[PDB]
Amino acid sequence: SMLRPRLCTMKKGPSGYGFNLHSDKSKPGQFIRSVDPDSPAEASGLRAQDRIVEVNGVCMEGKQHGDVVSAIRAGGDETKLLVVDRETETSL
Repeated sequence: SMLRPRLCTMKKGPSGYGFNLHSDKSKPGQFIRSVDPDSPAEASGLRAQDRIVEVNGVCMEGKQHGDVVSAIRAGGDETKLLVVDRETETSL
């Protein structure tokens, strides 16, 4: 598990970025379902099960699937995803 969030910077190719984003039925946030081989997303270091915490420097906390997709699309042909790979908050 990473010690700090990772910034994954990518430019679209002919097939887009090359990842699938999805909601989880049991926990909040938007997660990378898959990363295509030989894609911009793969080259950026993005991995399956990463959770998006920022898009282009904007906090995605509380944002639903469509709002995160919109934020990604709004950046045009490039995106910068700040991601984590584990839970970062717990109520006790």
